[PDB]
Amino acid sequence: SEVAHRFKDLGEENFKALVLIAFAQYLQQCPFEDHVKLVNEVTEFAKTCVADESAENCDKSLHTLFGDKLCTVATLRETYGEMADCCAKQEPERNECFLQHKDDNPNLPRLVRPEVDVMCTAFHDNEETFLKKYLYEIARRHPYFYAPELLFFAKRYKAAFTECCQAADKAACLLPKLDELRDEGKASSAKQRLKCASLQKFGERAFKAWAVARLSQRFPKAEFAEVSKLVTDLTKVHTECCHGDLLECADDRADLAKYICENQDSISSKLKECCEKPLLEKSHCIAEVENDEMPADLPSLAADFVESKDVCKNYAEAKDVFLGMFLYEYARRHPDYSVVLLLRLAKTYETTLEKCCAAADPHECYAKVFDEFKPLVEEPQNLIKQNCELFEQLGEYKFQNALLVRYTKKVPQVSTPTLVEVSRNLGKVGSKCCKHPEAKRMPCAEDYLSVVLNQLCVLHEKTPVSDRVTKCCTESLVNRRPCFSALEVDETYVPKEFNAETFTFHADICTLSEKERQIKKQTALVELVKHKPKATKEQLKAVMDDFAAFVEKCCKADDKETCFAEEGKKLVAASQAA
Ligand SMILES: CC(=O)C[C@H](c1ccccc1)c1c(O)c2ccccc2oc1=O
Repeated sequence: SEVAHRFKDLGEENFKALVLIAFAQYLQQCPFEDHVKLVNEVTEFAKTCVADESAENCDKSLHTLFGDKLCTVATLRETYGEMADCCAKQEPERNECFLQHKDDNPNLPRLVRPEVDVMCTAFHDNEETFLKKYLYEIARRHPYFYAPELLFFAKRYKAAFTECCQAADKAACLLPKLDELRDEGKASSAKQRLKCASLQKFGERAFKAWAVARLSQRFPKAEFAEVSKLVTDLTKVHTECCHGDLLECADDRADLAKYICENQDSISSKLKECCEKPLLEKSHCIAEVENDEMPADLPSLAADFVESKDVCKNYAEAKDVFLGMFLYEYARRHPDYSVVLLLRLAKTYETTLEKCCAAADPHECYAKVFDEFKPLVEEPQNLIKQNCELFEQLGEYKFQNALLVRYTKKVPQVSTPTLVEVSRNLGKVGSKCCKHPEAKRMPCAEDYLSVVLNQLCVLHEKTPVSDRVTKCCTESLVNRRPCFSALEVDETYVPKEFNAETFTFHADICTLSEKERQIKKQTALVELVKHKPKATKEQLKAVMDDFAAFVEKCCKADDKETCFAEEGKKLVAASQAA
């Protein structure tokens, strides 16, 4: 029995949480209640298997069990139409079906939060149910959220209320901590969505390389044979978490933190503090630990990678191991490089050895390889230096607008919402990274952009409308950012034709938070650029200034919300004029 296996390892609490998440991530639409029922029915069953390891079907594979359980409600196509099909499938892939149907942008209602007075009550009254609801609301909106980590956020979420509800001003003590979590969780999910994408779209060889480079930077003192160990395991964890095998993901994940702490001295010296706390906190700590200092006297790469005359031979013997080693070596001594840049170099090298080793005199051929790294390394550096200057002058809002205009001209087919979400995120890179010394900027900035661009890539893949986005996304993982930077403006895009409804501002917007207004302002700027691609950043500006005037105005006018209706068609007349 497997269900028993995992139960003993995780225990009741976690076993129950992980299975809730899994269910929530599979049927994002179904109501809180139903999941709980199934989770319980499933948990009880487990409790019998522990005793009699051959009872009913305790001999099966988690999936069969998990799958049939969901299929007791999925067959209701009136609720989940395209799902009933999944249930009519077999064992080899009734699962794939489900995986293939997760929605990255669920049509789930915004999640507003009641006054602090209610939350505390509800929290205090019933706790487990309070935290279950949390997990359910997150896991269903983030179908790829790194499960094991979600538990960490939960324990954290719990302590927020547990302490704030006993304050002198709950609202003051909670709100903040809750805000700080909302963000961190959105960050964490993105980082993970990229991981799953790599594995799923590009294969594990690609995920491995990413890991080798990243880990080699974090643990410069670690040895190639050690890192590989770590990378091999790590991959498996994530391979599981992303395929939806949450339990084993959580198990293996723990075993890895166990290992890493045991062999502390062999890996990093900043692991101490991490290995002195609760599992959940230990794991989350290791994953976010600062790179170790760089080993003192280190040979030059050129030594064994360009000058040696046995290069091509070694390449032939174990090309995978060889390149792995090159990456590990170049990474460990370059924490100032973004993981994708390292990966870009690594690919440039491989490509070179390929053409070069089949030459009349390899050495002569691959002797100037580092000469090609120069361009690759400066490209991001300049990009960053540039974009941080602009950011520093315009401020975050203005900077986002800039990127809003810029991207919409790039890929005009893309849906306004996505363009808005993505450009907003892209601009957050300014505040996030620009305040860093060049030494930490590039890793900060360019890796952050691979995460953001991956949203656009996944969001897009749902309803593909621009081959340009498709090309850039599917072509090469490591090169996406460069690929998009390359794009200027779509010369084939046929401008849109105004729609009364699209540019009619009402008073309803006068109740929304400040943020939700800039957003309404931005969603406007996008629709403009789509109607006037060849327009300039000059015209656009003056206009944005105008729309600001409209809101500040009507939102302070006493007429029925009619201004917005009559003046709404009035501004439309002015706009078309420009
Ligand atoms: C978001 C992260 O940086 C997690 C990190 C990682 C690093 C490279 C590729 C994938 C993930 C990470 C883990 O996911 C992990 C899981 C179990 C035990 C130890 C771990 O350590 C870690 O650094």
